[PDB]
Amino acid sequence: DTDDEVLALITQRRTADLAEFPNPPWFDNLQTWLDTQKEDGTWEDVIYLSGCDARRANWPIQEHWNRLITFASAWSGLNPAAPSNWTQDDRLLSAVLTGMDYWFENDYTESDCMGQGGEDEYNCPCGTPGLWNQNWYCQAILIPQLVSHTCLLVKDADLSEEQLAGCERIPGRAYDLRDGDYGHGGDLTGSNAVNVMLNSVSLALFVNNLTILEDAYTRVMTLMNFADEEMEDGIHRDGSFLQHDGILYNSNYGKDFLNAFIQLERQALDTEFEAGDTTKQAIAAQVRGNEWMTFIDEETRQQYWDFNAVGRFVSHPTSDLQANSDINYNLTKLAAATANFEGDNDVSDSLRRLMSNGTEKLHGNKGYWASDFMVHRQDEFVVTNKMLSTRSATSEYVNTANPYAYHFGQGTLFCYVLGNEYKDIMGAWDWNLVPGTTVLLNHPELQSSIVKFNGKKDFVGSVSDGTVGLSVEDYVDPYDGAISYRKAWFFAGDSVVVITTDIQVNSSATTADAITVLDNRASADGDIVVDGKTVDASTETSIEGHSLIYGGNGYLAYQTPFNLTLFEGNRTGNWSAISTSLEGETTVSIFSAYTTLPKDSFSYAFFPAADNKRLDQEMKSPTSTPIVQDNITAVLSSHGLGLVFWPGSEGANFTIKFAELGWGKTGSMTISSAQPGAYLLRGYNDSAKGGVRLVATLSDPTQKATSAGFSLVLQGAKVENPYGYNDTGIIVSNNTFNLEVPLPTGGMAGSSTSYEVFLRPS
Ligand SMILES: *[C@@H]1O[C@H](CO)[C@@H](O)[C@H](O)[C@H]1NC(C)=O
Ligand SMILES: *[C@@H]1O[C@H](CO)[C@@H](O)[C@H](O)[C@H]1NC(C)=O
Ligand SMILES: *[C@@H]1O[C@H](CO)[C@@H](O)[C@H](O)[C@H]1NC(C)=O
Repeated sequence: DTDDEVLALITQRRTADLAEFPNPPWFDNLQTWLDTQKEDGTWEDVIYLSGCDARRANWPIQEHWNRLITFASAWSGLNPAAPSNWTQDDRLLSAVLTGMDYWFENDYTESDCMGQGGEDEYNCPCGTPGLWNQNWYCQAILIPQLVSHTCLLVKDADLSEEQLAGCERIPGRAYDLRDGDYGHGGDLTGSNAVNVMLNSVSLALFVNNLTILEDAYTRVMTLMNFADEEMEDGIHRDGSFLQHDGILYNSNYGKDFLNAFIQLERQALDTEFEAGDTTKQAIAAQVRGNEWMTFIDEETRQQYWDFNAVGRFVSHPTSDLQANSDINYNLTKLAAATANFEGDNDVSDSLRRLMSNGTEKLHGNKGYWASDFMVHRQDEFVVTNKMLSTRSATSEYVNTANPYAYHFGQGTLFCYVLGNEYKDIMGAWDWNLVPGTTVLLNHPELQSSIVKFNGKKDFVGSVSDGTVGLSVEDYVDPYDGAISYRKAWFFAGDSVVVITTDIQVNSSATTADAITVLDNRASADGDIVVDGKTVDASTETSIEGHSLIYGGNGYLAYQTPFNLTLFEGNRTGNWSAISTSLEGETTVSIFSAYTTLPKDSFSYAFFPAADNKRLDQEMKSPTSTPIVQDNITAVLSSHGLGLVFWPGSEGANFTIKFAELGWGKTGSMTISSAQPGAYLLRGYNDSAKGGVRLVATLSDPTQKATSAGFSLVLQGAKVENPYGYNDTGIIVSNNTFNLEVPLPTGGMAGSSTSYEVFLRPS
């Protein structure tokens, strides 16, 4: 056996791995499924419709292969959940062989049944004999996958020549068409190509062909490399997985990519097929990006995906076991696949925090530039925010699922303190009140035809330094332009300052009120509190106030008070009217609050996981101060200074005294930028050197500028370079510090970069 030892090792590993396909509950029906099998291999209670009579989606004939794979898993003795007395039992082997015979004998013969099946223009019209389906997916992926599993599980049994012919024919017909046309499928890309190559890996291990294995592994590892174009589907360098033109989708498509990588990497360890360096870098990036999208159910310890990375599955309940039901990948197998990861690729800490089941939480602030996404986490809450630019989309209406998701991705603000705030409330949900979004009330009329849209502006990004974050969104309504504004979020500590400026409402199209939705969650224990007064919102009630407290979260209004519209109680919706689900109707208790906005601008602050004492201290001593001024938005807080130069602010100035920041008793600072951009200014008081250590963070939201023009003008202070390097475009004089730096390009367009200087009170 020359060099087939690598093939045999990979075969052993994959055969032990493919034995895990059957659900552990399926092993109970071994005796029943064996006894109720007919003499021709079929079963009575299984639907064997083929051709133009079968069900296009979820072909019921696959139950046959499910039972065959269960038999084979029990027979091989590789699945630990199977009773040991069925190991090497000839009854299961004979049953599997008879089922394989039944399927192979009724295999179709016209190649046009692969994809264009049922089309009269091609050579497989309705009535052509054979086991095929009008759905191209059945002949390309599904049936080949099941066949590959069954054949690989019984590779060592004495198989007839017809059985081997079928085991090589059924997946080979799809593998031979890899660089060709699949009829309705056309060119297979991404998930379909990965599934085809995975089934081809199974086939190559069956027929003992190393060339097919080389080709399939090369193709798969190439498909999982970095995507560096705007909206380009794939793993980006920020850690986000895009699909369907900028729709964040780390929870479904990227999930399948990561599962395929886990499988292939664990199976091909220590061979000439283990992933290279580029693939491991991309996999580490995706693993880290997934961890920041994962929150915990504090009661059940089950981990989920954030509702901004789920897309159309938000309209499905968790019982349907879709992308929104779980993370849906084995953390132990992911740890085993990424053990050999070294250097900057090491993701051992991510896996440690994931498998800890909430005992180690993720602490910091992260900003995704390629998807306009930002996450702020403590050990006490998880806050997410997706924005809408020319490089992302809202949602999508696919396969009758998700028709009222127009407002998603248009400036959402989700909060996870318990882990069940938004669990399966989408049934009775009011889809016009998406938490965080600033929309016109019940505009437009939500329906299936109005769902997916791309942003119209480019100045939508985020700046962060790992601890504090500032996201910006030059927003315009994409469906009709009935509402436009500029909104920013400042993430620092347990507080989120939200400054909505430059509110525009096209009153010719509609006259609805411009509102900002604070939250739309499930009922939590406690009472609604407005200015310290309990409010009964069993019926939809309006009220004004400066503070709102419910479910452990606080909402503080600056200057102009709120104009709230509150509701708490049962709503009713139909799961089968928003998706293909069969759950029917649902009745859940929902608390929903949204304020009516003033005409020009409105600012407020959000304090998750806070109590009355924190909010009282804050209202009596605000640690933050929103500042709106001449196309510039600024946030003065104890943790630093957020600063937004919106488009049209070339040559403006923002002047702030050192005493307002807490740096020095005297002295001011005049800030000016050459081109629009987002900036962070954090100061640290140094008593030893007698001065202030300033850290300046910057980025480009448009992802189209190559250089920056940061300029500071100090009064009563002196700038001193600590490292003494002008290598970063730093111009240090007596009292002036200009920063001309090259911005990141390619896949890093829109990422942040920080620099240091030292100030001395003159
Ligand atoms: C042997 O297999 C049969 C068939 O399902 C099962 O009823 C029986 O419990 C098994 N015995 C043991 C010891 O697992
Ligand atoms: C392996 O597959 C390739 C591609 O179909 C083929 O060219 C080659 O002859 C095969 N090798 C063997 C030993 O069957
Ligand atoms: C991973 O798979 C093993 C074996 O089937 C199982 O015991 C374990 O619970 C799985 N882990 C998760 C997180 O599902």
